[PDB]
Parts: sequence; structure tokens; C-alpha cells
Amino acid sequence: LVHVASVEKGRSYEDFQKVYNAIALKLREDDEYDNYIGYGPVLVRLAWHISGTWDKHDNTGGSYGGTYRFKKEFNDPSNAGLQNGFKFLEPIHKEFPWISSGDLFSLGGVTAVQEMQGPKIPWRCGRVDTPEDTTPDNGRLPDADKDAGYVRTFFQRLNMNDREVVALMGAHALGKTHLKNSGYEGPGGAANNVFTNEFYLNLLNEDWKLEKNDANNEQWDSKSGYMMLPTDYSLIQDPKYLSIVKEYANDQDKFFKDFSKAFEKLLENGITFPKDAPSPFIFKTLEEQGL
Ligand code: HEM
Repeated sequence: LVHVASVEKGRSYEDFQKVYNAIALKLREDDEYDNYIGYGPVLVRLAWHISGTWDKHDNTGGSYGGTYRFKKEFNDPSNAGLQNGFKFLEPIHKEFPWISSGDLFSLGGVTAVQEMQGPKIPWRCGRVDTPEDTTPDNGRLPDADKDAGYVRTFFQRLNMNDREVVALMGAHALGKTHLKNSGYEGPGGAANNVFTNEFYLNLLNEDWKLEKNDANNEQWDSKSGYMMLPTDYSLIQDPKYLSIVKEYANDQDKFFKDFSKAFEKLLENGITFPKDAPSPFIFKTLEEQGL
């Protein structure tokens, strides 16, 4: 099963920077969402979930086909809440109808990370919509109530190693768990709409207690009002993960560089890029453009 990137006809860097900018401008404008967290975190999560269905063994799932637009995937219990990100992107897609669904969903994630002051994430165009029967079944996204061995094995299916897993998980600095979506409640820290290495700092520095939430699920809580999922906390229970958590807690730049690599890889898993494909694009932020 081969998915060849095909550039939207006649489009180039400038066209995608316009789409970036529209997303970024709406991120700034629609600031009220989720008690003023804004849409950044949910857009990052959407980009991850549309990519995280990939299976390296047979190249099913993955961002290429844009299949989140079909009800089977839209309604995956694992994706509860992401409809808010999709709705955000609707007017963007209406303005730029030429962009593929997979390019739009993944570009939303890149735009959110950069506009939240995260690392630059190189991004490649050319995902092509595929039909409804290519939508992957529910159940390929990870459970949160599990341990380090679960996490490690899970991410092998996405061809991610320990360092890539721990780097990717730093995105959990962003946003919050919502009890009605996932059966977990609370943010992971104070800086949850700016992209930093706070996830690692808080894992190491907060005093965590294993409590039950109102949905009768266990989660790790701090007196400062933060929470970690069991799978988050597993990163400091496993000795190999813990070393890498300490590394990123002590080196912001290294976290940024490793996140950027792992996130681009996640977003590109399953896609074959022709040798004569354009190079990856690095979009300017609104701030860099004076916009
Ligand atoms: C073991 C892997 C992971 C598990 C079990 C997991 C689980 C969760 C769960 C349960 C939530 C809360 C959803 C809700 O209640 O609204 C969440 C939120 C989120 N996740 Fe993860 N996740 C994992 C990996 C990742 C990765 C790799 C990324 C992206 C690089 C990511 C990005 C996010 C973001 C940004 C949020 C906040 C969303 C919001 O505030 O609306 N997650 N995740």
C-alpha cells in the first residue's frame, strides 16, 4: 500500500503560507475557546490523532487520506472533543478549498505549535483525500490508563523509539483533559497555551498523588491543581523514559529540536515523497511577518 504525495495543482510555498496565516489569525481571534485556553492545543491533538492511526505493517491509517472527515473516524470515542478543532478549520477550508483534508489537519497542528511559540516544524504538502472505505477502524489510538510497557509497545506501531515517544509526549504541556471527552479532568500545568518544556518540569517537580476523579478513573493530581494521566506518569516510572524526561527538563532547545523532528515524522508516516517533491516548507509566524 503506497501513498504518493501529490502537490495540489500549481501550488507553492506562498499558497500554504496563506493558509497558515489564516489559521494563525483565527487562533488569535477566537481566543475565548475552552475558558481562554484557545484552539491551539485541540489543533495539535487533531493533527496527532489523524496521524496516530497509522500502522507501519500495512500502511493503513495515517494522515495522507484525510479520513477523519468520515463519520467512522470522526465518531471514534478516542477522538471525542476533536470536533471542536474540525469546526475551527471549516471556514479555513471554505476559503482555501484546494487544500487536501490531510494537508489541512496536519498544517493546523504545525501552525498551532509555532504560533504558541514552539519550535519551527518543517511541513510537506501533497496528502491526497482517499475514499470512505479507506478510513481505519476505531481502536488504533492509545489508552491513557496503562503503563510504560504499554506506551513503548504502542508506539512501535508508529515506528517511534523511546526518545521520540518522550519528545512527542511533551505536547501534553498544552491544553487539558476534559471529563466528558476522555474520563480525565484537569490541565497539566499553568502554561498550557504556550509551547514549553513544562511537561517534564512538572512531572519531576510537582508532588503527585494517585487519586480518583469524578468518572471513577485514577489520575495523578498535584495540590497546585494539575494532573497527569497514568501514561504520562509512566514516563517517570520507567528508568529509560525517566532519563530522557530529565534531559528535556534541563534543555529547552534540545526538547524543541527533538519534538520538531518527531512531530514532522508523525505527520508524514505512510507517505512516499517523490525525489523531485518540493523541500519541506518552514512557515513564518505572524509575529515574524509583522502580522
Ligand atoms: C500514550 C499517548 C497518549 C495518550 C494516552 C494520550 C491521551 C490524552 C488524553 C486522554 C487527553 C485528553 C482529551 C480530552 O479530555 O479532551 C489528551 C489531550 C491532549 N493530547 Fe494526548 N495522548 C497521548 C499522546 C499525545 C501526543 C503524542 C500528542 C501530540 C504530539 C498529544 C497531544 C495532546 C494535546 C495537545 C492534548 C490537549 C487537548 C485539549 O486541550 O483539547 N497527545 N491526550
